[PDB]
Amino acid sequence: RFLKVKNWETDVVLTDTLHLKSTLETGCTEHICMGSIMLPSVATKDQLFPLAKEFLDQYYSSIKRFGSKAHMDRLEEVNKEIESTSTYQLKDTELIYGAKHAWRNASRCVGRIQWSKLQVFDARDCTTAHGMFNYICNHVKYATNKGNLRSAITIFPQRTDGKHDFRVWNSQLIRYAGYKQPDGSTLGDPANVQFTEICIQQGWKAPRGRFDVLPLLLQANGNDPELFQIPPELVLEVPIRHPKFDWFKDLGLKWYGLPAVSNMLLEIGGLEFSACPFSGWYMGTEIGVRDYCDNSRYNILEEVAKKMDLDMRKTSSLWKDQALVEINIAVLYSFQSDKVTIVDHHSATESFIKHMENEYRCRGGCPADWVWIVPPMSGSITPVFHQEMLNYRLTPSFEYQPDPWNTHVWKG
Amino acid sequence: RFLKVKNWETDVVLTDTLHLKSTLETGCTEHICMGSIMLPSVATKDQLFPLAKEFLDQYYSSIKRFGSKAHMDRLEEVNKEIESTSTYQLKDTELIYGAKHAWRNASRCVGRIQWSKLQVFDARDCTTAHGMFNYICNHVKYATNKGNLRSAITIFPQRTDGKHDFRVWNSQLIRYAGYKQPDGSTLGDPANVQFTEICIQQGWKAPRGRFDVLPLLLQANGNDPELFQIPPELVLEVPIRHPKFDWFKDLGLKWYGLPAVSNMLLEIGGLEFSACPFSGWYMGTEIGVRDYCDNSRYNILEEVAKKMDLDMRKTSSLWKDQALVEINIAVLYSFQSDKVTIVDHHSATESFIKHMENEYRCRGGCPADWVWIVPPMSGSITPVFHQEMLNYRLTPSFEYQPDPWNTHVWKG
Ligand code: HEM
Ligand code: HEM
Ligand SMILES: Cc1cc(N)nc2cc(-c3ccc(CN)cc3O)c(F)cc12
Ligand SMILES: Cc1cc(N)nc2cc(-c3ccc(CN)cc3O)c(F)cc12
Ligand SMILES: C[C@H](O)[C@H](O)[C@H]1CNc2nc(N)[nH]c(=O)c2N1
Ligand SMILES: C[C@H](O)[C@H](O)[C@H]1CNc2nc(N)[nH]c(=O)c2N1
Ligand SMILES: [Zn+2]
Repeated sequence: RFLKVKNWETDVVLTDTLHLKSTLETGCTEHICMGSIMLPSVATKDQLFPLAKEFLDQYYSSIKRFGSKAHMDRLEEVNKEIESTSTYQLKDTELIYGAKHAWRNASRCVGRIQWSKLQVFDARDCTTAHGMFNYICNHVKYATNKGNLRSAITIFPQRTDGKHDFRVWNSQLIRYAGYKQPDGSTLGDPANVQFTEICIQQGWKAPRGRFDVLPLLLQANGNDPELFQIPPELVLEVPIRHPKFDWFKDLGLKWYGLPAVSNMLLEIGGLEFSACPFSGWYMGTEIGVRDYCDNSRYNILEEVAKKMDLDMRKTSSLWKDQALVEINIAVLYSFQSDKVTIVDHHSATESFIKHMENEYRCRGGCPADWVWIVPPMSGSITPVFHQEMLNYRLTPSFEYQPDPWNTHVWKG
Repeated sequence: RFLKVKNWETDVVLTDTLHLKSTLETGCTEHICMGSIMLPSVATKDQLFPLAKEFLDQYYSSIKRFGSKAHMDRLEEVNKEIESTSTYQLKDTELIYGAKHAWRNASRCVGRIQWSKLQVFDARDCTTAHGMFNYICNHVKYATNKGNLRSAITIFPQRTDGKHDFRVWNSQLIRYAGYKQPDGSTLGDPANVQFTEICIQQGWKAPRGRFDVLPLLLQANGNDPELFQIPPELVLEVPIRHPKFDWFKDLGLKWYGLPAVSNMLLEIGGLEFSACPFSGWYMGTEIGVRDYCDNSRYNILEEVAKKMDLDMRKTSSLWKDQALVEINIAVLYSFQSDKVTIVDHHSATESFIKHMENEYRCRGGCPADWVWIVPPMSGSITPVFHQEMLNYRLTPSFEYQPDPWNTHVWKG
């Protein structure tokens, strides 16, 4: 009822009572743990008021006005609108709070120390794909800030019936294209091969190369989605060089500066915002470890080992590890030498322990997913490897949602 | 009821029904996941027969003689002895099966592909600490095999009342001593500083240096424990050199060849073997990452960075990662160049995926702890990082148990 999490590198103990406020299910049971499952798993007017009530109760209990006059009137105000319209609308202030807390509660996010410095763009007045394009361009511009990156989210109209959903079909506003070849192999980013072919299917003219920035596929009010090309002046790219190995430029790699996920659902007081792209800045390992070295991604460990004069015969020469560190030194150096915001996994994971300490004190806990918080390289030399973490689902929250092309009743 | 685990680097799917046989609790609930908690948490004659029955039912269902003549008579035989003595004794064959399956079910073990090749030493006729010493010496000798290491376990008499417990007080048969200094800092292994001082308290004469092999503290039949020094000819050590950096010998490091954990409890058909040291061989990262580079262990990343000509000012130079790979190339090379069995974390984690495939087919599942299976360096370039894993508690099993000095009613 008052659970303890320990750090085993520092012997520091924190006490979690925030998990008592938790509401949703985790997938684990008393007899099975599913903490390594990647994705474990239309609303009515009945379930909607407890969700509004619960949300409004914590919003007013956060501006030091819990149960007060304005809280009880807002409670009644929302109840009235949920009777009237079987839904309701959030105040601008409630939308900013909810969004910030969906990030605050993202247990898989190592970057949450910044959760309160989040710029919320209210795009709930949007109606067309072009409007979405415009809103997304201002999001990208703003969040990029000429390389001094700034956290932001853009919130398109909430789901209503379910057939009039706003969706960004891209998993991220800025992704490189992936193209399969005659010999089967993949140019560009293999992760996006399916989406890259959907864009061609909708009329995209592919410059079938490596780091081709994909177009946006924006669906408005449940209408069929439409392609828009982000002006390349808004797409900030960092070419990757090493601070020792001058052959590293010959590798000819680069990555975009702005990680901006667009395929997730924002949940606030029972309301579902099916299109809510949010962006921060990269932790280096996302690019250099996962993007560049996953077998099913850019898979460059082959070449980087070669040009380093590496023992590639034996598995036990650790040529894979050795090339992996060099790649991440290079990504970090390249981003910093261009004044493009980036964080290394030591600084990011120390920041998170520090953030974890703040939440357990002023909030009673911090939902955290160890499987996702520990970086994908050098796990145990970072402080989070040794940090016991309680995972649990608080709301407001970001939730996974299916790709739109599996669910969208087409017509055109 | 028939849960699916996915690999996301290979898209391979397996179906787990073995978890249905699971019995014990995990610590997780429907509303909280505790998969990153390190340690989540006298018997009677009532609970003992379901446990015997369940065990015997799976033992005879494994020699293709389930429910047959000899099974029903053994069932009755054990029932009779549990009425008579309120406990029972395992057959030699049942002890070997149970031990092998406690390993097979160790969800935190990446080395389980070898689970059936386990040499079981029956030491249930032991009565004195000297006998335990003798048994442990033969275990170490046998398992070391002049560097061609072999898996083994030695099983001392099962718990009876609880005040007559056999215990090895060492957490591992072979550990280096840790000594605190006048200036507070630690010579040797900081993990063992408390145990090293207990040995001095019991009369150990410390050669207060670095890699001093600790003595054995053996408790027999609940009597106060007694010190014995393993003959150094039985303690096989590998001095660590690099296959490039000749200053690596100047580091003057070495590690023992034989990982042999002795502080855990083996549970077989409700019987509790409080002293059951088991040994395999090292996966390289246990030594080079955790033993050598944990902050609260040997903590050598300082020196290894130095002698490499490394940028140690900035955190983001990844000097910690770069020195970490070199250390693990060296440990692997040093062990292999001495024909001492060792496995690198790429070969070990590939073997485990292969093992995972075997268990899901011929057994319906493989309980696995992702938090512990993924190696502590280069997580995502190993196949297990991308492997969803179901964790659940099967029996027979190895369980954690408190250190004896917190629980043992002394007298001498
Ligand atoms: C400020 C800089 C940020 C950093 C350094 C950061 C870092 C990370 C990393 C490394 C992950 C793991 C994802 C992966 O491995 O692919 C992650 C996940 C996540 N982040 Fe953060 N992030 C940042 C900003 C944000 C913002 C601004 C939001 C929302 C407003 C956010 C919400 C999330 C969510 C919801 C997830 C997990 C979603 C899932 O289940 O996959 N993050 N973050
Ligand atoms: C054959 C070579 C073996 C290898 C390469 C291996 C590898 C490993 C590794 C890397 C761990 C993680 C422990 C840590 O990180 O400190 C582990 C845990 C474990 N191993 Fe294996 N092991 C081997 C043999 C065995 C044997 C022979 C047994 C038992 C008969 C065994 C039972 C266990 C158990 C019970 C744990 C986890 C205990 C806990 O909860 O901490 N292993 N193994
Ligand atoms: C906001 C933010 C910043 C950052 N620096 N990185 C992120 C990474 C993700 C992510 C990507 C892909 C997948 C699935 N492979 C899961 C994720 O959580 C995300 F949603 C948001 C991120
Ligand atoms: C049998 C075997 C082989 C190996 N190569 N390594 C092991 C490591 C451990 C271990 C050590 C310490 C701790 C706690 N820090 C937990 C463990 O599981 C173990 F029990 C058995 C091992
Ligand atoms: C199977 C496993 O759950 C899956 O590979 C997860 C593991 N942890 C991760 N952690 C992060 N940060 N990002 C990921 O994509 C993953 N993938
Ligand atoms: C807090 C966390 O549970 C703890 O550090 C665990 C993480 N995973 C581990 N994995 C292995 N193999 N060995 C360990 O000691 C640990 N420690
Ligand atoms: Zn769990």
